[PDB]
Amino acid sequence: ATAHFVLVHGACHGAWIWYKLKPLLEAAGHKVTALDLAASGIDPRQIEQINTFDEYSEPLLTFMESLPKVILVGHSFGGLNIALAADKYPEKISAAVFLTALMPDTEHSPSYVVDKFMEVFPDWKDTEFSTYTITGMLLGFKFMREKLYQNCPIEDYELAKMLTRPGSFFINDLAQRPKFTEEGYGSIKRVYVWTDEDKIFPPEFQLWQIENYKPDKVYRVQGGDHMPQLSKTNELAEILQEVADTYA
Ligand code: NA
Repeated sequence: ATAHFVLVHGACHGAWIWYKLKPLLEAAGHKVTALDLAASGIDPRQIEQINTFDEYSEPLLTFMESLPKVILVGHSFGGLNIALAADKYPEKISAAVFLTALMPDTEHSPSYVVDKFMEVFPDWKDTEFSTYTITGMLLGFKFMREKLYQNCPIEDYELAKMLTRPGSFFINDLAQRPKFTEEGYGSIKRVYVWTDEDKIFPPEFQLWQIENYKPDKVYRVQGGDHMPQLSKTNELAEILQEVADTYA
């Protein structure tokens, strides 16, 4: 069965992270949309211009409204963006796939799993942080090479160095905004795809998020780093096909 997948990147990244997965899924007859969020990819805005998590999410929210059902795939921090889109348009979503992602729940503030990630005490190495009138971050080259892309082909790490941009977790926004609702986000089917060699979201942290808000299905990507759409593209495509077969 074929589906329309909507691929959503995390902080500091863009649509380009899907450059190998997208044509592979299209070769199986799926429709694929790979978005740049605000101030991401080649979007013209700068991160200092994005004042709220809603503004950051705008390209996904606009796309969801303009839909003529889709399977959302949120990577890393993109899990928060697809949770927000699901809270708004649950009827348009066949399933939400959380790919080594921050999966929020409905019982706690949206900031909950980001705070729990901070509790992991991640080693940011050469990442640079700053503030604007929100904390922003520019991921370090060594940080990305060792903590995110270490099982990726060298050329994918080269794309990351040429294309990653300043980003933000909008932690204060997430902490003060309303909890995601049981009627919206809480109503949709969820899939978590975890990687067992992830060096920034430890597998134990991915498993904690799974236990904290049990999804309908769970897949392990053996040998995946944090970037399985780059390091494990074929394996990921097979998992997404099964997800389309299950929920379409
Ligand atoms: Na783009």
